[PDB]
Parts: sequence; structure tokens; C-alpha cells
Amino acid sequence: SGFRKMAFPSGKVEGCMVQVTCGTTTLNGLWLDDVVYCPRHVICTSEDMLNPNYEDLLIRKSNHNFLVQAGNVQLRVIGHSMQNCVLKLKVDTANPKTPKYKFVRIQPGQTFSVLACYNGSPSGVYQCAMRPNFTIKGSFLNGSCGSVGFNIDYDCVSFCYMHHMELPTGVHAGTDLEGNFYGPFVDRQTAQAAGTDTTITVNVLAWLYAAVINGDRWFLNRFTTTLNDFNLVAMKYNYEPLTQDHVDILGPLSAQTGIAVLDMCASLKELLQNGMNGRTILGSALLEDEFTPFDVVRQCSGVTF
Amino acid sequence: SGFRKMAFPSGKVEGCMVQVTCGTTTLNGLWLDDVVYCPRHVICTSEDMLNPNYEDLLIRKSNHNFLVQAGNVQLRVIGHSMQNCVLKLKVDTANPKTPKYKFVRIQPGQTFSVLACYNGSPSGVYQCAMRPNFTIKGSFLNGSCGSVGFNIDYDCVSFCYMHHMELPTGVHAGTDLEGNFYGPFVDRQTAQAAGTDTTITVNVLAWLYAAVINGDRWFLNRFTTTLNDFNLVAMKYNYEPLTQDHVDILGPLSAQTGIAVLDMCASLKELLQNGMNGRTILGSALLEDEFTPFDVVRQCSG
Ligand SMILES: O=C1C[C@]2(CCOc3ccc(Cl)cc32)C(=O)N1c1cncc2ccccc12
Ligand SMILES: O=C1C[C@]2(CCOc3ccc(Cl)cc32)C(=O)N1c1cncc2ccccc12
Ligand SMILES: [Cl-]
Repeated sequence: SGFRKMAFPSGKVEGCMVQVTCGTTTLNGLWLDDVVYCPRHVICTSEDMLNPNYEDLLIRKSNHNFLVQAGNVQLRVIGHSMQNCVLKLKVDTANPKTPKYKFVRIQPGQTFSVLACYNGSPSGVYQCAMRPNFTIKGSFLNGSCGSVGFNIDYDCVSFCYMHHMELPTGVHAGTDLEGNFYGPFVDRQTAQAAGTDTTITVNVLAWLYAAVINGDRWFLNRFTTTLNDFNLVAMKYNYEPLTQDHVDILGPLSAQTGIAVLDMCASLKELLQNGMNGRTILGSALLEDEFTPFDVVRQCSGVTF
Repeated sequence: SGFRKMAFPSGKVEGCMVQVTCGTTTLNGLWLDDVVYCPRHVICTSEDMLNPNYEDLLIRKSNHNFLVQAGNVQLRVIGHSMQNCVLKLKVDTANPKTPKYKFVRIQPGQTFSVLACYNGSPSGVYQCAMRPNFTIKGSFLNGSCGSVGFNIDYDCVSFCYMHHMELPTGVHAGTDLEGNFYGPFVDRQTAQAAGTDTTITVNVLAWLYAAVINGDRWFLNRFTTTLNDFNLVAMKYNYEPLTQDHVDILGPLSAQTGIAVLDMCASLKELLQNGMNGRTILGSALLEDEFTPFDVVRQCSG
């Protein structure tokens, strides 16, 4: 029993974090095999960041301009190239702690663990989800650039996020490990804002199933609904539309608890129109949307890595 | 910006988790140097958990009865002893991944990271606090016994908890790394219940200071209070009494925000009275009590 926002063990990722310094800028890098991946804004100065030309800035730089540090050992840069918004620094030494890995691009609603680092040294680990507006509600300070997001499936680490910047509202923006941003953002100091966010409907449903599995049933009712009627209700409360794919994905949870997905949708509809009335679900007064159906099954079963 | 329930990087602890098997029981162990520490209930069978005699059960065991596994390698047990409710198995090999460590006993209200393991293999990591009733609101299933709680302050790992059992209410009970339980609990299957829990007042105050540091002030008011008047109001909402030590501890946060601890206490008094009225503090509709003053300074300042 118990339900917590659980992160994947960070150990395999800790052995990859390095500190990257170019000029006056210092951020984090990911050292996999003989390459260090880091945000390309490590080459930017104060004047440069206003309107940067990264090809023009990079072409001036030589290998010795980049100081890469792995603990107390200095790694010597022997080459460099740019891939979208990420800088790939070829180093003379392959990381002996390189795990089995893949670079994956995740979709909004999907979750991942974040290893927050400062000066190539990891400080903490937390769990979070890619919001529908493509931002992440993370916990980051200046110097956290280059911190990575990941999932660990069996023994393989799937890198899905590299932190780049914070938006004026306190939320965070970054790219996949191939340099492509999540969201309509750019790596430049400019007026940018996160779009209006929405609630991840499929995840709230998964979390309602997790509450039922842990002995919380007060919110259940005898009623059911159609997917069409539920979506008209959810649209009014700024919830993401629920698709047939979401219904199929919630299948195993529906069978484990004996509550149909449309039956659970009718419970969610009552919570939206009437609230909790002084009650909580899994120790929360708000409807939690940062646990996917897969996270619920992995936590209420005990899967190891 | 941003405020999350953040755990310490688990890597140093992952390199210590082993699987311990005695008879039919299988749980987790902590391998530090040439010793494996695990809950002593690994020697108990079916008609043993009600009224076990651990000295009589252990005296019947030899070294070769304990199978210790570190990944795919089997560790050889060369000795054994019991320390309170923990079993210490001497092994022939010192752990090459043994970090710099200390065994610390924490007090109620204090927080720590938990590395949840099954069959000596870590599955997840989360943050949690020792509740005033000495239990932890954790996430554990059968096979999680021997999972450990820790803090990593600087480069040293401070082991403070080892998981032993789940109480009928869904909460968890365990010991420090010297086998002394936290709470009036026993490693028996007898009828045991967690005492009535209370809210960690000092932690809610620390979390209110964290909200002010992140730009939120709606809950502040023009009033102040005395410590005694605040405690009379707090006791009605099942809050732990706030002591002079708690006031001193909140000192740096009071100076950083410019808000006196007794003025922040008046905000909490009002919050308890009014609720939130459709508003949230740091993305929460409830008053969070699982972040200490130290956790707030760590996450907001460095
Ligand atoms: O360290 C940096 C570099 C910076 C600074 C602003 O100008 C830019 C412009 C573009 C880019 Cl890609 C990055 C940055 C940025 O957002 N961060 C941070 C990143 N995450 C959280 C943060 C919190 C507080 C201050 C900074 C933070
Ligand atoms: O694996 C064990 C052994 C056990 C089983 C019950 O009898 C006892 C009696 C004493 C002791 Cl020290 C441990 C146990 C126990 O609580 N757990 C668990 C531990 N954490 C969570 C759990 C959830 C669901 C089932 C079991 C759980
Ligand atoms: Cl303590």
C-alpha cells in the first residue's frame, strides 16, 4: 500500500553527468561513449543571446575553448559539431560508465524522471510529465542547463529531455537529445510564453484507478457515460480530449478493478461539476494528472531495474 | 523557480543493494564493506511471525543457510550476529562500490529519500518524512523489506531507515540501521496500530516561506501572534506543538524573506481558519508538511 510520485533509480544517469565550460558560461553535459552532449547556448555571451547566430559563433571556437570536467578529471575535446539546439563535443575518452541507452522523443502527457545537476554534479531527482503545452513544471535554478530527463525500461536508459531555459511563469523548456525543442520555443533571450495549459485526462483516470486499488471508492457512482458526452464536459473544464486509444490503454486497470473506463469517466464528471466536498483522493485535494496508466501498473505491481 | 518533492540521487545506494534468502523468505540487504545488514525477520517461517523467538531461531542456523546475491554473483557468508531487530551477515568480499557513509537516527518531522527494492533490485526512488506517530506514508509492496532510507549531505550517505512492515492502515514501520525501531512497534505479526497522527507544524511554516521565496504572498496578513496563543489554535487542528527550537530553526528563512516567524504563524492560523478559497500555494490545495527548513534552503538557495 501507498502511492508516491516515484522516480527511476538515477544511478545509470549519474555516471554520465559532466561540467561543460566555454568562456564565462558553465552548464551540464551528458557524456555517452566518446561524446558530450550539452545545450548549444554554452557558446553564447550577453550581446550574442539577444539575436544569436550559432553557426557564426561556433565557427570561431577551437577544441581547447571547451573545458569538459568529469569529476576531478579533465576530458580533452578533440572535435565539435552542432545538431539542432544541442552541441556534440567529441572527447578523447569513452565513458566507462556508459549504460545501454536510446534517444527517444516523448509526447505530451508522458512522464519521466529528471536528474537535476549543477556544475556537472547531481543534486536531486524528481518525477514529472511533459505538459500538453510542451512545458514541464520542474524545479530548476541557474546552472541547471543540460540536466536530463529519462525513463529506464528493463536495463536501457531512454533519454528524452535536456533542460534549456525557464519561462517567465516559472515553467521549464528544453529539447529531446537530438536538439529539437518540445514546444514553440527558441534558445534565445526573447519574449516567449507558455500557451494555456490543459489537464491530462487519461492520467487523471489512471490515478482514479490507483485510488480504487488502494482502497478509495467514495467517488465511484452507479452511472456511466458516452465518450462524446464526456468530452463535451471535459472541454468545459480545460481537460484534454479523451480518445479511443486512451480507453484501450486504460483496459487492464478497468479489468483489475471491475470498473469500466466510461463508468470511471462518469465519476470524473461528478468530481468536475461538484468537487471533492472536504474529501481527498490518495491524500490530495486536487485531481492528479502526472501518473500515466503505465506508471500506475508499475507502482501497484512492483517492477524493478 | 519551481518546487518539487525532490529525492537525493540514489546511485550510491543502488551499488549496495543485495538479495538475502533464508529458507523460503527473500528480502533486501544493504552491503557495506564486508557486512550485509537486513531485517531479522528473514529467519522467520509461517507459524513464527506471531510470537517469534529470534535467538532460538538464529542459534539453529549456520552460515551456509543464508544465500546472499549481489547481481549475478553469489556472496559467501562467513559469520552472523543480531543487533536489535537487524541481522548482520559477515561476507568474504568487501563491496567495491561502498560509499562514504554514517548511520544516523532521525527524529519525527525529519525527511529522507527511499530506494524501494525487490529481490535486491531497485525499482524506484521517492522522498518522504518520519511522521510524528513514527510511521512513514510510503509506497511498499510484499518483498520490499530491507529497502533503505537515506540523506546524502555533501558526499556522505546517511542511512537512517530500513523497512520492516506495513500496518493495517497502509502506513509503514521500520528501524534505524542499528535495528532499533522507530515507534512502539515490534517485528511480530501481533495486533499493532499507528497512533493518531498530527501535522508537522515547523515543516508547514518552512513550506510557507518557500512559497514567499517563489513569489506568492496572498496568504500573508497584518497580524502577529504569541507562541502560546498559536499553540492553542494549532492543537485544535491536530498540529504538532511549535517549540522555541522550531522558531530558532526558521531564523534564516525569516531573515531571507523579511517575515518574522510569529507573523508567519499568524498566516498559518488564518489559513487553518479560512482554508484556501479556491487558491493554491506552490501548486497544492493542502498545507504541505513533508519539507523541512533545511530542504527549503537546499532547493531554493543551493
Ligand atoms: O541557466 C539558465 C540560462 C538561461 C538564463 C536566461 O536566458 C536564457 C536564454 C536562453 C536559454 Cl536557452 C537559457 C537562458 C535560463 O533560462 N537558465 C535557467 C534554467 N532553468 C531555470 C532557471 C531559473 C532561474 C534562472 C535561470 C534558469
Ligand atoms: O514483506 C513483508 C513482510 C510482512 C508481512 C506481514 O507480516 C509481517 C510481520 C512482521 C514483519 Cl517485520 C513483516 C511482515 C510485511 O509487513 N511486509 C510488507 C512490507 N511493506 C509493505 C507490504 C505490503 C503488503 C504486504 C506486505 C508488506
Ligand atoms: Cl533528525
